[PDB]
Amino acid sequence: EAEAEFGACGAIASTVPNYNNAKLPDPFTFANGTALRTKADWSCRRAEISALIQNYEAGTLPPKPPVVTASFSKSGNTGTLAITAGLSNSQTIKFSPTISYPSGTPPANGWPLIIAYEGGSIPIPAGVATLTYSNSDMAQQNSASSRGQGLFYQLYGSTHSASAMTAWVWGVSRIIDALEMTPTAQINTQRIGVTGCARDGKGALMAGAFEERIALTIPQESGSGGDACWRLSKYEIDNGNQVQDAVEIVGENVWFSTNFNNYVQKLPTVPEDHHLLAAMVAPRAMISFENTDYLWLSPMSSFGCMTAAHTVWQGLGIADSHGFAQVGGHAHCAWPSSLTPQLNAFINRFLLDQSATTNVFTTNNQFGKVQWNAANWITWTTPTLT
Ligand SMILES: *[C@@H]1O[C@H](CO)[C@@H](O)[C@H](O)[C@H]1NC(C)=O
Repeated sequence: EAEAEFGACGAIASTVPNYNNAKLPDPFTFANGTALRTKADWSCRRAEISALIQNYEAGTLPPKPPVVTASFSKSGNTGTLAITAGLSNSQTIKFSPTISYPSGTPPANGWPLIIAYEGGSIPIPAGVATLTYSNSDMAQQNSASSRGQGLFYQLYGSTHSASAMTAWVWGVSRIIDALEMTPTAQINTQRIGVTGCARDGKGALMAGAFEERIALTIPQESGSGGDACWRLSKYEIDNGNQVQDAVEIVGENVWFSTNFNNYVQKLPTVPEDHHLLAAMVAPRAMISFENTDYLWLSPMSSFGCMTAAHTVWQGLGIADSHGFAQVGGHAHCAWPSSLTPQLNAFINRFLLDQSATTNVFTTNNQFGKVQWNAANWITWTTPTLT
């Protein structure tokens, strides 16, 4: 409705005041009760999900500011991309991520690139450039004490509602803006991925969800607030698994907006969960990786959440663009070589243009004191969007 005022997607909802659902919110019904039927409908539903997530847990994601400039220099195989961002009131900030390049002549369209939060914790293949993004400089994340601290808040104000992770997304968007105006950086901006581990894996999922120029999203052991769902983690903690949950996470750090504090004890009233956050990546590609050795990561919750998110890619006819691999037997953020073929399949297909198959959806089912029962959490039947 109201397309004449708001555009093709109408008056998408940012709140659902009467919502109360203990199970996972239905991806395929808009807030107004209209069922999704076409692939085009997904674009609008994703925009509504973005608004809902910003309202309930992420805070406001600002658009591109009026000033974004960049200069580039290189020494050896390391480039420095010096970025300036500024508002209409003259306020500016600056940040200078670095890029590690493969040696020699690049492909005709430039190097594919992975934006790695704090360097990431995945092995990046030799033909892919790595941009090291200091997300912690953009928004600090030491503890609750970090609220409103970081470069983002030196531009927008320390009381701006963006969570630290939303501020990090904004920084990624400025990085891509900078790359698109800097041909001497020799990056194929159509082949950009994002990755991070642990808290930075929560961040990488947010970046891929909200920044549609990211071709491949790779969250690694992101846990609660990442590829786990709030509702499923509450079920886990109530049944004796020592998981991180919504109640604890908002007191531990600043990864979510202060408004989320009003909902952490009332999760059924939140008209989204992280299966919808992950689904915002669709129709682009994502594979996330989890580790069952650490109950803190909420293992069942990640498998259930990603199974629910997967229905969106299934409904869009592109199930193999979304992967999930969950194993045990290795230290947190150590990369197990057993998962390298799955990681490389996604990188090879979606960043390197190879004909790799990407059907990866596996778990060991080692969930501790709970089990995953899909019928207890997923109530919708996946439509074939036209
Ligand atoms: C329901 O909301 C969606 C998203 O704003 C919109 O595309 C759709 O047209 C709405 N339905 C009606 C009947 O207006």
